[PDB]
Amino acid sequence: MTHSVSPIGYIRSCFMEKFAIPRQPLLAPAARGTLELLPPFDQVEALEGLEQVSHVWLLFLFHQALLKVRPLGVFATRATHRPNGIGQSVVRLEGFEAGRLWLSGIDLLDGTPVLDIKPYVPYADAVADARNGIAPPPGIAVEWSEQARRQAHEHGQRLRQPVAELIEQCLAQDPPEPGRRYGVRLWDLDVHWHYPRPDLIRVLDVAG
Amino acid sequence: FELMTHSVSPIGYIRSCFMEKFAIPRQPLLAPAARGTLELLPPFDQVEALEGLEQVSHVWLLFLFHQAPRLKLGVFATRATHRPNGIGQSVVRLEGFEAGRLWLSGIDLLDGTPVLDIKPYVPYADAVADARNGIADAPPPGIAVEWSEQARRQAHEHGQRLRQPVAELIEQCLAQDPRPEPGRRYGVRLWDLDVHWHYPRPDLIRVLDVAG
Ligand SMILES: Nc1ncnc2c1ncn2[C@@H]1O[C@H](CSCC[C@H](N)C(=O)O)[C@@H](O)[C@H]1O
Ligand SMILES: Nc1ncnc2c1ncn2[C@@H]1O[C@H](CSCC[C@H](N)C(=O)O)[C@@H](O)[C@H]1O
Repeated sequence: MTHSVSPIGYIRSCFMEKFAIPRQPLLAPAARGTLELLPPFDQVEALEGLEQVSHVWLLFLFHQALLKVRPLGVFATRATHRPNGIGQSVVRLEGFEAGRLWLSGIDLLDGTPVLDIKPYVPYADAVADARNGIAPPPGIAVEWSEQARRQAHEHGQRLRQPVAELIEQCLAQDPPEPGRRYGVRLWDLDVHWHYPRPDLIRVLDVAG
Repeated sequence: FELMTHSVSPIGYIRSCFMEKFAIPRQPLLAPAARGTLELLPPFDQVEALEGLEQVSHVWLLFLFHQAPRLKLGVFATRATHRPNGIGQSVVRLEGFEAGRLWLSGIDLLDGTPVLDIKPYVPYADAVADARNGIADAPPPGIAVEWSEQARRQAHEHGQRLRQPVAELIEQCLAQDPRPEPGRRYGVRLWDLDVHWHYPRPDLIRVLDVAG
């Protein structure tokens, strides 16, 4: 049996690469994006009622995932290389209009094709008795060079995004060598940082 | 300007107590007797693909609504079964597994459901404590259930024959109130059984008969 699916829309995302995408995205509220809905579902009628829903599940295609074991069985993990290649994420819904959802705390790559939107239903989706021994790091302290703080603010005004907060929230989640400069792309920016101490990240510069 | 298309195929099929949509409990995880298996098709029937699930109590299943608009109120504000791309998402309790079989508890899946994916439930990522949903179906309040001596005898006899908790499943689905009328007869199919009941009072279900 084969079943054909097609995207209802595509993600526009802060994240351009898989590296600094936080392992706990709901602790990164500055990780924002939009879901641009495709012409059939771009009518506000398809969204009515979501004004009373804070979080939504997105089923999507791992389009940048280019598999039965993972060095752990594939079905015991959330690996991106898996049969049928469908991902599942719960993100916070900040608002919506005809043909667009505003999202926060996302873990989705830019351009991600979305297959479905489901409202998060707490009594059904939040399993209090759930345990998982296979499944997080506490988080590293983040410090700013004075130059980078000014640059994050300027680009935050230009992009109308919480750039400084996003940089801090992704670096704090431990995306190892002293002296070496590291980098990541966020929106249209290149962010550089280093490890002055093994337990401290310092943001060097924000360019774009 | 052309629509992207992606082909998916089942990794396996669900074998389920439930044969019809009626009386499937609204809160399936409070119905541990709602049991079923996922029969995995090759090459996904190898024990290697399951290693580690011994440490995971609950799993997500992505599946096809194989038993078949935007108005439903909006389709994306609901968990309706008729939806674009026709993919369902349920979290079930994982009781155990072997090569090519998962034992599931608290399912809400129809028999024969084609499953597309298995994901481990990850509490820090999947359990949103601050989540709110006003448009959701409120969890069922609960109705009282009483048994005819005949129906309880048959339910336990069929429970031994089927080697399933038939009586427990009956009680757990009826206690969540499938939904009036007083002289009308209602039923639900469980495995190969037909269970019959009625409402002697508006707040009381009486199980009448179990046939099969
Ligand atoms: N469109 C995409 N294609 C491939 N990988 C993606 C992707 N979008 C996000 N990812 C990856 O998904 C990784 C975390 S897991 C995200 C998938 C989903 N949360 C699930 O549990 O199924 C992210 O860190 C990122 O590396
Ligand atoms: N295989 C199937 N095909 C069509 N409907 C199904 C089905 N399996 C279960 N259902 C229906 O799905 C209802 C549960 S709600 C929808 C399924 C899933 N929990 C989700 O949230 O996406 C069941 O009570 C039954 O009415």
